Amino acid sequence: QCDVPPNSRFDCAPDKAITQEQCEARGCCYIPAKQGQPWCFFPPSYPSYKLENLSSSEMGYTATLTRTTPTFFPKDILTLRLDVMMETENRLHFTIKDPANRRYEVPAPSPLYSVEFSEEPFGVIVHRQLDGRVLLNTTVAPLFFADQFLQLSTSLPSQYITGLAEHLSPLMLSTSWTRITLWNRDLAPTPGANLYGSHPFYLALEDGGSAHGVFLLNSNAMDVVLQPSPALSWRSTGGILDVYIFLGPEPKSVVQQYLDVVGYPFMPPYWGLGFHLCRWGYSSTAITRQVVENMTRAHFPLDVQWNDLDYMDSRRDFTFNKDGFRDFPAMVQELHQGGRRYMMIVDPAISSSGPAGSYRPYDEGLRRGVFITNETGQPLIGKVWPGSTAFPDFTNPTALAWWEDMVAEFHDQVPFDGMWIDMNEPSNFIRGSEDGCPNNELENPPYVPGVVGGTLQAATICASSHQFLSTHYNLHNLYGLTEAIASHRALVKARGTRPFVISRSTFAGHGRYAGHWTGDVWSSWEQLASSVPEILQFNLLGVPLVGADVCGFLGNTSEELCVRWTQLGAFYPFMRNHNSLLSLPQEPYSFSEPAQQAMRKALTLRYALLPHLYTLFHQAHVAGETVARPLFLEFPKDSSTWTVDHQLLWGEALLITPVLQAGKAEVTGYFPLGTWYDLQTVPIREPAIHSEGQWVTLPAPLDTINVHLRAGYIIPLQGPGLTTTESRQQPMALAVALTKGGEARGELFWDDGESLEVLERGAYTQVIFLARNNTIVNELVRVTSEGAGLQLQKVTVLGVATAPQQVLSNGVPVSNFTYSPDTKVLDICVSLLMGEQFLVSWC
Ligand SMILES: *[C@@H]1O[C@H](CO)[C@@H](O[C@@H]2O[C@H](CO)[C@@H](O[C@@H]3O[C@H](CO)[C@@H](O)[C@H](O)[C@@H]3O)[C@H](O)[C@H]2NC(C)=O)[C@H](O)[C@H]1NC(C)=O
Ligand SMILES: *[C@@H]1O[C@H](CO[C@@H]2O[C@@H](C)[C@@H](O)[C@@H](O)[C@@H]2O)[C@@H](O[C@@H]2O[C@H](CO)[C@@H](O)[C@H](O)[C@H]2NC(C)=O)[C@H](O)[C@H]1NC(C)=O
Ligand SMILES: *[C@@H]1O[C@H](CO)[C@@H](O[C@@H]2O[C@H](CO)[C@@H](O)[C@H](O)[C@H]2NC(C)=O)[C@H](O)[C@H]1NC(C)=O
Ligand SMILES: CCCCCCC[C@@H]1N[C@@H](CO)[C@H](O)[C@H]1O
Ligand SMILES: *[C@@H]1O[C@H](CO)[C@@H](O)[C@H](O)[C@H]1NC(C)=O
Ligand SMILES: *[C@@H]1O[C@H](CO)[C@@H](O)[C@H](O)[C@H]1NC(C)=O
Ligand SMILES: [Cl-]
Ligand SMILES: [Cl-]
Ligand SMILES: [Cl-]
Repeated sequence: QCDVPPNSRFDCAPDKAITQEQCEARGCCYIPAKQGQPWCFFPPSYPSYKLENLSSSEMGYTATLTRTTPTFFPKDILTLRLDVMMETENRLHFTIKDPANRRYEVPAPSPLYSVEFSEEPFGVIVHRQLDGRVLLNTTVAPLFFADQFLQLSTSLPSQYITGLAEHLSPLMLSTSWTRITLWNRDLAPTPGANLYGSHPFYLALEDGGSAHGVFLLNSNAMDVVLQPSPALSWRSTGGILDVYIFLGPEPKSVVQQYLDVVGYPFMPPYWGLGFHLCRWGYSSTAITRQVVENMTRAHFPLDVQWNDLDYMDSRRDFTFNKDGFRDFPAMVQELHQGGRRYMMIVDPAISSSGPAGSYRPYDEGLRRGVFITNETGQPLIGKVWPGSTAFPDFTNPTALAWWEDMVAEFHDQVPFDGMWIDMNEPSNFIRGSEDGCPNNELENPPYVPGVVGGTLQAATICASSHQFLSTHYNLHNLYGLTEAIASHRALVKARGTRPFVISRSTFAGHGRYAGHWTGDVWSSWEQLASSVPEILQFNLLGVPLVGADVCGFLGNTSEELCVRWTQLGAFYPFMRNHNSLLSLPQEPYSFSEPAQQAMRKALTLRYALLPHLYTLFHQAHVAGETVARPLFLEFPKDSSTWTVDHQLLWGEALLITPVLQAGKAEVTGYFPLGTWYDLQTVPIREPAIHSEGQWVTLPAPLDTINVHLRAGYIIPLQGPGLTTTESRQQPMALAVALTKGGEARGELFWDDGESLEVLERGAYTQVIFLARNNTIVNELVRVTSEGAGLQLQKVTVLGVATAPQQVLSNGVPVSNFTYSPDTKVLDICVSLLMGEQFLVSWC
C-alpha cells in the first residue's frame, strides 16, 4: 500500500511539519526521501470522494460526490455536486460545488476530448480523442474540499508546462517539487516569490507538438505544486472548483480558446505603441518639458511623456502641487499641441487624514460609502504614499461611479491620455491596517500558501475586510483587475476614445481591459534576460500589451546594459523606459554618442515596424492571437523550440535574438527549419540563414540586435517620425521575404488609431499582400476612408536570386530600382495606394 514511486508521492502533510506517528495516524505512508519529495504521502487507498448517481444531461453530466472519512482539515464538505458541460468541440468545463450552500465564485463532428470518471476514488479522466493521450486524470490523488482548502490533482502529459503568473522564472516551469503561489503582492521581482498578479492557467505540451490548457476559475490565495512524475496539484484556500480544459491541439489554438472564456485583448490606441519615458524625480513641469526637448534635440522618438508621484500635492491622487507643477494643465496642453500624449501615476488608496471638506476624493468617497470597511463598518485605514489611506472597493457599483467622477473631474483640470495604475495589489506599508486585524479564520486560515511574509496580511489589507461582493479574502487577487475595469470605463466616459490603462496588479482576463509592466525590476543583466520569458508568458495569458522598464527601474544602469535593454526593449509590445528616484539618469540622450546611435536605431526600427505591430495587436483583439510569442507557439512540432525563452517572435515572421549578457559581440540562437532573412538588408553578416532547424552563432556587436524575417512573409513599414502623429502621415513600404518557390503573404490593418467600436462600425481598411511568380499584388478585404489614401512608395524583395532586366508597376517600367547581387535584395521605388489594386512584376 505504501509502495509508491518517489516522484508519484502526493504530500499528506502540506499543512505542517509531521512526525512518522502523526503521519500514520492520518492514514498516510511515512518514507523519508534518500536526500522537495514529501516524506508523508497518501497511499492509493487514502479516503477520497465516491461518485454516486452519475446522470446524463443535455450538454453533459451531473453527479453527487460523497466523502465518508473526514480529512485532517476542518469543515470538510462531505456532499458535493459535480457538473460536466461539453461546451464546444474544443472546450470542456466542469464544476465541483456545495449543493447546500452558495460558495464564493469569481464574478467528423465530435469533440477533441473524451471524458470518463473513476467511481472510488473519484476522478475526472480527459483523453485527447485523436491519439488517446491522457491530458487530465484527477484520480492520481484524493479530492479535498473543505471550507478553506480545495485540492485537485492531475497527471501532466509531459515535463513541459507554462503559465501560473506572476513569477520570475523560465517560460517552462520546473516540475522538480515546485510550489507556485498565487497571492498578489508588492515585491520587486525575484525568483520563488508571489508577485503582483495571479493567473491560474497552464498550457501543457504533449509529445509530437499538440497541447492543452487548464484554467481554474478561482481567485483565492493558492499554491500550485508541480512534481516530476509529472503531476500538478491545485491547492486553493476557498471558493469552488471551476475547471476549463482547452483541447488545442496547436498551442496558439489553446491560447485563443482560453481567451474565448476570459476575453480577447483590448485594442490599444496606435500612440500607445510608441516610446514612453518616465521616472520618479521629474519634480517640475520645467524638468518634464526638458525631457521632451532633450529627446527631440537628439532625434529620439517619444510619443508619451509620463510623471510619477512628483506631480501630486503631498502624494495624493487627483491633485497637483502649486510649486513645481503650478502650470501642469498648460504642460499637458503643450504636449498635445506637439502631437504627444501624457500619462501619470494613479494609486488606489485615498488620503483619509486631511481636514474634513478639504479633499474631495476622500470626502465624496466617505459620503457614497466607496471604501473597503472593517468589523465595525468604518473604512479600513492603512498607510501608503500620502500617509493614512482608505482603500476603494472596486466591486461596489457606487465606487465605480465615484471613480468615474474623480477621473472625469481631474481630466477637466489636466487632459491626461490614460492612467498608470500602481500599488494595486493592494499595497499597504503596514500589516493589515493601522488597527491591525481581528483574530478569525479568514486572517488565520487552516492552510497558508507559500506567500512572502508567511501571512495573507503581509504588505496588504486585512483578509476579513468587507467588499460589496465578498470578503477581501475571496477578492484580493481581483483588486488590481477590478481597478483596471473601473479605470477603463472612467477613461471611456472622460475622453470618448480607446482607454490606455497600464496596471501593476493583474488577474486572468486583465488583457480585455488593460496592459501591464513587470514592476520594480533591477537594472541588471539577469533582469534584462528574465524579461523575455515574462513578456512571452503575459502574451500566452492574453496580456500582450506588456513590457519591463527599459534599462531597469531599481539601482543604476550601465551604458552597455541600457544599449542592450533598449535594443531588446524596442521589441516589447509595451515599450517604456522608467527609473527610480535614487537612480542615475537613463534617458537615451544621457549616454555617449555611440550608445545614443544604437538606441536611436532601435527606436527608428520599432517606429518603422509600427504598422506591423498594430496589425499584430488587431489579430490579438479579433482572434485571441499573441503579439510577442515564443518559438514553440509557432514551431511546436520542433521539440528543440520547447525550452527557448531568450528569443522571441513578433507574430509568425519576425525572429529577435538579443544579446542578454555583458561583454558579448555575438549571440547563439535557434533557427527553426526555413530561410531567415537578415532585416539589416531592408532599407530603413549572412544576408539569409538557411536553417534545417539548428543553433546559429550570429555577429552581435554593441550597435546591433539580430532580427530575421521568415521566408514566405510580407511586413508593412512606415516612414520615420519623432511621434506616431508624424509617422502615421509618412509613406509606407513592404518588406517581401520570398520562399525559394517565390511566394509570400502578409497583411495590413489600418484605422484612425484611437476611436471606439471601429470593428463593429467597419471604420477600418484591411489589405492582404501576395507574392507569386515574380509578382506582388494587394487584395482589398475592406477599404474605407481610414487607410484608402495610404501611400506605398517602396517595395523591398528579399531572396531574388538573379538581377531583373525590367521591373514594372501596373505595367509601366518603375522610375528606379536597385538590385544587390551580394544580398539578393531588389529595392523598388513605386507610387501606389494601399487601398487600390496594384501589380508589381520583375523578370
Ligand atoms: C475600523 O476602522 C476605524 C477607522 O476607520 C478604526 O478607528 C480607529 O479606532 C482607534 C481606537 O480603536 C482610534 O484610536 C484612537 O485615536 C484617538 C485620537 O484620534 C486616541 O486619543 C485614542 O487613544 C486612540 O488611539 C483611531 O483614532 C480610529 N481611527 C480613526 C481614523 O478614527 C477602528 O478601530 C477599526 N476597527 C477595528 C475593530 O479594527
Ligand atoms: C442517489 O439517488 C437515489 C435515488 O434518488 C431518487 O431518484 C433521483 C433520480 C432523484 O429524483 C431523487 O430525488 C430521488 O430520491 C437516492 O436514494 C434515495 O434516497 C431518498 C432520500 O434519502 C429516498 O427517499 C429513496 O428511498 C432512495 N431511493 C432509492 C431508489 O434508493 C440516493 O440517496 C442518492 N445517493 C446520494 C449519495 O445522494
Ligand atoms: C488515472 O490515474 C489512476 C490512479 O493513478 C490510474 O489508476 C491506477 O492504474 C494502475 C495501473 O493500471 C492500477 O494498478 C491502479 O490500481 C489504479 N489505481 C486506481 C486508484 O484506480 C489510472 O490508470 C489512470 N487512468 C488513465 C486512463 O490513465
Ligand atoms: C527608490 C525606491 C523605488 C521603490 C518604490 C517605488 C514606489 C512606486 N512604485 C513604482 C512602480 O512600481 C513607482 O515608480 C513608484 O511610485
Ligand atoms: C536636458 O539637457 C540639458 C543640456 O545637456 C541638461 O542640462 C538638462 O539637465 C537636461 N534635462 C533633463 C531633464 O534631462
Ligand atoms: C547609483 O549611483 C549613485 C551615485 O553614485 C549612488 O549614490 C547610488 O547609491 C547608486 N545606487 C546603487 C544601488 O548602487
Ligand atoms: Cl519523526
Ligand atoms: Cl461570499
Ligand atoms: Cl537542440
